[PDB]
Amino acid sequence: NIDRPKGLAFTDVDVDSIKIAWESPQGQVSRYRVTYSSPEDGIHELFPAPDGEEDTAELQGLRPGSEYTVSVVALHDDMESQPLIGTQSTAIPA
Repeated sequence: NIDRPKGLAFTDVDVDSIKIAWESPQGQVSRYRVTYSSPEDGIHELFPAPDGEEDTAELQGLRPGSEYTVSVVALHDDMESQPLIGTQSTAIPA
């Protein structure tokens, strides 16, 4: 069974490139539904089926430089573990 994650972290965030890393749900997930929404462009669905060694994501190819509302959700055959939110500020072009 899954175990639900807790809090995610961020490595390198940029108006056009952000690296995030969430905590594994101590249950080895088979798929991860990472969605990110924004008050302008809209939202998108990411399907980077992880394996166990890659507990992070690479949002490379954005544009805006504001707070992006991302939601990391672990998966397992067909479950909906607590949706982990990740509100980060896309480092504008300073």
